Amino acid sequence: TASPFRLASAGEISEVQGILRTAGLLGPEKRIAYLGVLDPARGAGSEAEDRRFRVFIHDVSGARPQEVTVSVTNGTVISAVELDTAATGELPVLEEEFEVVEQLLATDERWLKALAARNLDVSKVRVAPLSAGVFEYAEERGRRILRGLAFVQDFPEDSAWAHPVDGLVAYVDVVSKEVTRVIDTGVFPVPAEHGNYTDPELTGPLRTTQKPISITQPEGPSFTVTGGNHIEWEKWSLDVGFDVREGVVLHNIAFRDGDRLRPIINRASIAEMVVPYGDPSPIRSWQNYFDTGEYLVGQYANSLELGCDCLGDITYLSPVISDAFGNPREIRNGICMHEEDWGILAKHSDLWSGINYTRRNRRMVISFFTTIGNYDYGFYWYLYLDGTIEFEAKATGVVFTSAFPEGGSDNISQLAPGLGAPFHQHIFSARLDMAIDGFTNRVEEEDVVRQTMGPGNERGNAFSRKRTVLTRESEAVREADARTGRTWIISNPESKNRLNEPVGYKLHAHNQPTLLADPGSSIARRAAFATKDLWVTRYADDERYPTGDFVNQHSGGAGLPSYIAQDRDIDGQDIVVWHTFGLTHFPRVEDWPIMPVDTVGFKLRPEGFFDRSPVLDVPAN
Amino acid sequence: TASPFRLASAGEISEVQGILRTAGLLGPEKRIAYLGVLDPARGAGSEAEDRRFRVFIHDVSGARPQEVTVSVTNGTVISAVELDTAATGELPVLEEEFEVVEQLLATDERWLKALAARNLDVSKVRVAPLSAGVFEYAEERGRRILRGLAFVQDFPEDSAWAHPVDGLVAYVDVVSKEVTRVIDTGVFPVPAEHGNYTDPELTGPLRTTQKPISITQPEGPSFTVTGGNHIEWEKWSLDVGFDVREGVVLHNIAFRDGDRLRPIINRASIAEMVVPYGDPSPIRSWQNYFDTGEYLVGQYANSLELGCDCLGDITYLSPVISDAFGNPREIRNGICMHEEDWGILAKHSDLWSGINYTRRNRRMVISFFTTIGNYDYGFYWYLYLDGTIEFEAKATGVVFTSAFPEGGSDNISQLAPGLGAPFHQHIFSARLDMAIDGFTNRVEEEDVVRQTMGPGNERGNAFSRKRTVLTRESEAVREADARTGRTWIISNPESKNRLNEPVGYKLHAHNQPTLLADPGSSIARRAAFATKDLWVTRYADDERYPTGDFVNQHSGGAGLPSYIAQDRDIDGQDIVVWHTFGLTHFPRVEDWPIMPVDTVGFKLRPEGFFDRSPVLDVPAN
Ligand SMILES: [NH3+]CCc1ccccc1
Ligand SMILES: [NH3+]CCc1ccccc1
Ligand SMILES: [Cu+2]
Ligand SMILES: [Cu+2]
Ligand code: NA
Ligand code: NA
Repeated sequence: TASPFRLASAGEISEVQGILRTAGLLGPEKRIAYLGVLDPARGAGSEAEDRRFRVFIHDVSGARPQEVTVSVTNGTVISAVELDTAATGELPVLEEEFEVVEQLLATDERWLKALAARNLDVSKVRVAPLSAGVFEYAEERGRRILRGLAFVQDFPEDSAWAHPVDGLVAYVDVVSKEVTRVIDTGVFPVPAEHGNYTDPELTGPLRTTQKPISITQPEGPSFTVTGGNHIEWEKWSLDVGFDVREGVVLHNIAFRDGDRLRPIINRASIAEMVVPYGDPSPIRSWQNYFDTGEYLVGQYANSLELGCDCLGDITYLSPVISDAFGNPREIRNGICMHEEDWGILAKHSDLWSGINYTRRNRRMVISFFTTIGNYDYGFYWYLYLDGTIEFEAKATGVVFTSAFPEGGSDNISQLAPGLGAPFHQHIFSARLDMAIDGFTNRVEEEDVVRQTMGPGNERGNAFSRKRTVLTRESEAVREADARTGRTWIISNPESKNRLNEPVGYKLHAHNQPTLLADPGSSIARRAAFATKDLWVTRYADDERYPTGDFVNQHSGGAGLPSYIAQDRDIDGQDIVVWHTFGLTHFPRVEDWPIMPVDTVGFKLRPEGFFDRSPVLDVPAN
Repeated sequence: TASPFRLASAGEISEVQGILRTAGLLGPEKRIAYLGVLDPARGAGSEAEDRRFRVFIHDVSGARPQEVTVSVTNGTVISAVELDTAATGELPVLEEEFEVVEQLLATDERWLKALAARNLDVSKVRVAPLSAGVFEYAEERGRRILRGLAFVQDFPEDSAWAHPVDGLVAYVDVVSKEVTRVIDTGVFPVPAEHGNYTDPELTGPLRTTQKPISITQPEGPSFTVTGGNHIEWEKWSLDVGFDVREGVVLHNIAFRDGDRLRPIINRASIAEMVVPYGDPSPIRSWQNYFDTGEYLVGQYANSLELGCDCLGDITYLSPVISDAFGNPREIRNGICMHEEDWGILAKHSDLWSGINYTRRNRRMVISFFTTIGNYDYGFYWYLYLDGTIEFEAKATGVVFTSAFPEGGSDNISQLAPGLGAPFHQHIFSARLDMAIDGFTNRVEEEDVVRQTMGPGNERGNAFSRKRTVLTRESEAVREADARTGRTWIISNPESKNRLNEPVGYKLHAHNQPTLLADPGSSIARRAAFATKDLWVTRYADDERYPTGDFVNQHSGGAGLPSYIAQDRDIDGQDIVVWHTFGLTHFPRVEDWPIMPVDTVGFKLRPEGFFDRSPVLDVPAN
């Protein structure tokens, strides 16, 4: 029978559109802001498939938006409810709104006055469509607002990011098509130099010194793809999903240990990311973009070109999403899958036995790349031969710019003459619905323990470890402690290895700084997840995002801080780990005019999950 | 003219032997415990080469050892001094002593009594030749001692590590050939299971699922090697050295930025490593092995097999060292050099300009692998296209074992029935003699700064950075602070980029735990470097190792804590950064019977060193 974890197909999306149409929910004034398949319910699979899709529907004529779930299998509406967005949050930004901010401002007298003072041709002024957040403007409550920051393009192929127009910001109601405010705090020179990284004047002559590196697989890859998205590779099994909000998600990560298929992670995703800015200028002090929750990173996934984006023997998935009208849209070559050599796996040359042994490692890679305005991110999941699981985000694109003030700044870096880059962070939340050997799991926080020289430790060399079980959600909001080697172990207290110890996996964080904003800020309330490194909740099918379902213009407190208050039992239960991890970015000159990739991530390693090394059966190369 | 940074050649070593012989310093009772070329003096190179070699000479007849420097160019002894080892430390362990401990014990009545009580055939009992340290045994002061721990080999190809003989340790004087102590604290069962990772009974049938991954370079590599060890690759220039103590060392790391060859690091090496054990049992509580300083990791560098150890288009160096008699000995294929693809370098798809841009990264890799008893380590240096420099250590081999006590342990992990693995750390010191744009350098510690919501930061979003210059050595012993994003910037205060800011590089640590032992322990005094993450000293040619020159059986306080007390000026001077970084290892079942690689390291990234991205001239793939 068909797997309930298969990717949405074009025909399923069309059937959703048809169901909504027949139900009276998708007339010509409606736009789909989000649409995605839902995961099967726990315990389903008893020969009764029910593929459900969830949809957020916007109305361009001013009516209230709706959240709808349909059964594509049964042709039915499961639920449909109108949303009061002043309470629940606005819907995600629509792609069609990316152009609207500039269009509305181009005929506004106040905007034109600001541009004329600066001798800027309106036809050359791009306006970034920036999420608004919630600040002191009471008139915005319940309205769908974007804010606009201007960047000059000297010609149509020019990089506008080189030419920010500082001192100017505008706010627009994208439904009533009105400009609510135009704030001009003062003229700043528009930085003069271009940032055109394909112009020979700036690149100089291209180097001719790189000789080819050829990666091939003469017998093809060692993984198989069946059922469209089910991967089998080197003992691992999983399904690769794709959601317009989250991007690539991994389901049913399991490892075949002899004859048993042993679950490890039920669902892995990046359930939110946020980019908070640290410049106190009123032109930018409101800026915090939730690329996942506000913009939907899957929607903007790039088509990945062979030889350029993914090198070697690549197998692609081309996931389908909905356009704004409910028609299917394929993202051609949007997901790369391939295996890579990964150096030495294990090596020992033994003087006493005379045996010399070396084995090589490899990893399975599942990745996509997305672009939301100036920034571009690659999301990479890795599975290693030895049972390690890793995620890595690769941040690149063009840094968000400003003017560089006269006389310097404590909150902005200089990149070029007169050109600044405000300080900011990129903070991710990985939602790991755990299933270590099945669903009965618990988390322990493990710290190194230093011991005092004295009785029982007379030479002062001993050290130890302590593990603390997180028993209820009230105790499951944790912070890093790099100095004490803090990690978190997810174990199954009812499944023991051959040494009579509970099987587990250990989460190794990078221990980067968490959200720096003041705890009384709007962003600290709207991105509360980002203030702590590790959260553990009891699984609930509707607790999907650490920021809640409607992030755009939500006033704060949604998501994890609300979920956790239920104080549910997490000691040997079906649980979800939410790991916050991020990059703090004080931009450097080398990041301009296009940023070399920088990375952040985390990994999980088996910890007494196996009865011995799981890679003793790897052959000599 | 010949480069003074070239590798030692066989003929140079023979000439050292000849000079020592003619000078009366290398008769038949002498053994060379260490021999290596010295680096050129600052300001040399004025058409007056003087290749000097330093030698530590042991005497098997009981005479005092000597430290000698010769000029191989001039055929002269520069200096020769007898060492009082009770003050200065003993010489490094000799390879010929690896067999001596077992040999001496095999005829000792007390050792035979201990083995007979356990029904162990002496012919099957291997004895590890373990460094002694300095504890409470006054009779050891000034004597060359090794300690012995026993492991049974059931047959000559058996992995003895599976069969530790706990409760038993012996101490031997390897010069007088006497057994000073045999301590038998009680019988423990010798763990029964084997650990033979090539036995099909334990591996099971080898997997047949791995299909080949072929990495080739049809036009050869993009780097050149001239003068034996001078590398030019993708703007980088450096010389690859090899010392019997440190292993691979990198000299004169520089980057060609347009027409200027800009120095970055004058010398990079791993100047010490130490493995302290955290089991308070008297059988092991003395155990701390300084693989670099006591054993000499270069001496044990492996010959690296193509296709197995180094994959792709590999260029090898085969460095020469001295045997115990001063004859040259080549380590065939001991150093791998190759370039690797490294994913995406930079990527942006711009809605407004319509330009889609992707470039790939690559890295140059210079590596070696070494084996000292049970453990094997790979040392990898990486140079990236974008100016980043990285080091990574890969730890593998077989974990050091013990019995697993009845009734468990706070300081030992269980690996198999009755088989334990004592807790321990692997702690490295990278000595980075800096030369950021030349030798006039300084270090700043940079922390993130959180800001309070209030006047000038009304939305509570601002955050900043603070840099503190380390002005003198008295202020240059620093610890990590992961929570505040702490890094260290090495800059040249007299060399500014085009934006009028000092050029620099930023050191990014992993912020792993430092030495856990009590501060009053012997190991905390002998490995004081390991107690703090970052030290900065003023360059001095004789300050080579963070532990001093003679680590074996030195009583404490040598090296960095002594150097730093000079309180020299480091604010715009020729300085050396010593970064401590390590892995804390609570062994897991998966580490047995042979350990999958685990890693630790650090990286340095340019920080306003360049005037813009240094990779704009990279072509499309
Ligand atoms: N990344 C979401 C914010 C954004 C959207 C469009 C242009 C610039 C920035
Ligand atoms: N690694 C240095 C210590 C050592 C030496 C020989 C056998 C086992 C351990
Ligand atoms: Cu950034
Ligand atoms: Cu270890
Ligand atoms: Na779960
Ligand atoms: Na220096």
